[PDB]
Amino acid sequence: GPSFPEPKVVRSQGGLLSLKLSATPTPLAIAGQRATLLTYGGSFPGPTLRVRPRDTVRLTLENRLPEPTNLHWHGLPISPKVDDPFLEIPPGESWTYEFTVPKELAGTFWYHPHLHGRVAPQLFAGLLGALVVESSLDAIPELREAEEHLLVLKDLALQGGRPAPHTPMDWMNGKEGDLVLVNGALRPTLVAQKATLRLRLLNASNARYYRLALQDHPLYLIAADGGFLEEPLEVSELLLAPGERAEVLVRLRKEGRFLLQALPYDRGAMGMMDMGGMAHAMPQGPSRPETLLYLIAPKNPKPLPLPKALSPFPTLPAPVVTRRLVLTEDMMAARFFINGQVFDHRRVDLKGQAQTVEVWEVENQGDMDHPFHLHVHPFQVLSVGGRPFPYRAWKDVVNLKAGEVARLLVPLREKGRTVFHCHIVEHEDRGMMGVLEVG
Ligand SMILES: [Cu+2]
Ligand SMILES: [Cu+2]
Ligand SMILES: [Cu+2]
Ligand code: NA
Repeated sequence: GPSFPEPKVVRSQGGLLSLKLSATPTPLAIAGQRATLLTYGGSFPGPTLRVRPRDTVRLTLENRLPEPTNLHWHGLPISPKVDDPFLEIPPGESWTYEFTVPKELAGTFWYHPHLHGRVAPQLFAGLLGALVVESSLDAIPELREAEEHLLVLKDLALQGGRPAPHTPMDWMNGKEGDLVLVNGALRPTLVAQKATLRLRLLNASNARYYRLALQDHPLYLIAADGGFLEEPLEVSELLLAPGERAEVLVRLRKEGRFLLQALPYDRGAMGMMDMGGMAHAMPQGPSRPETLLYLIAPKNPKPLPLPKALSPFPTLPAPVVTRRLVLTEDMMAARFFINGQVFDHRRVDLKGQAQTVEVWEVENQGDMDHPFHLHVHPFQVLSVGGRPFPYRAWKDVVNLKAGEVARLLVPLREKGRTVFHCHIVEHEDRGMMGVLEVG
């Protein structure tokens, strides 16, 4: 096959993407070993769905797992009556998701299970895939002529040819695996044919963070989770928390091999130690550095000029309310709270009004990083930890280090009941989720 593995793409046809996926245990070859994973479409990752604004999506999910499941269309601003976090598809049953892609939308999104209490093992076992919304901006020459690749970053651990089970410490920290894969492959080689690469990046891991850096090169950020920036932003490294997406341009500077690495990063994961009295909790400290892939630059590379503008960010109405959400932890219980409460699917936590703008102040009073996600309503990050954000773009996940406050601008779009939660999905399963009702 091609030196660089990427998931199969399914494209809409005549404005319609109509597909039947099955969620099923699947024998496959992965990282040089035979394993049984849970997959959509028979592959890991699942197929990449590629659509345009205003296309109709008709996706019938058949559940061939021994447990109930459902789909979350992560990042898409569609109705919570379609992207329904309370829906359960029993084993052997099917459900069809049908929606129109919003007109003012572009970027990389993804789909994965969202059935409260079962997300972490189902996501860890391989149930995820990407969705790309192609834009008219892809036709400007500085992007059209770049070589485009999707990179799904997902780690895994195998025990007896199956995904390793969760331990108690996994429920507290979030499970990380020792196989750190790109598109399901272990350290693939990307042989570039053009000097400018456009890389869509997706962190589909349960809990692992990727502090991304390409040897000898900066990255040019052009899209965040849910849309383009206003103009490219040069960065020396890019931290991708669970659930986050980015699109970056790489401008290859000379011939050679360059490693794309996940540099050491300390997210506050905890271990246990016994030195006399105790046992007591002790920080795991920073992650070990990982090589994600090998990037081979072509001969005599002469990258294109960067685009000078991308997409103007909309002028939002003045906000009508300020909310304050506080995140806290009980690590030894592996219990996680928002404003002192655990999730309850019958309780509405916040009531807002559609087509108004709200300011959400989300405060991490724990010691771990927590990546906060809101369904249905993408947001603009104004500041995090008191530092103003360096760009304007739609996001739907924002990472908060211990102690930090993020200030968001949240336009409320579709009416209905939806959720917000930590995207360390073990923490959501263990209660760090609440209910927003928009009317
Ligand atoms: Cu998600
Ligand atoms: Cu969390
Ligand atoms: Cu969710
Ligand atoms: Na299948």
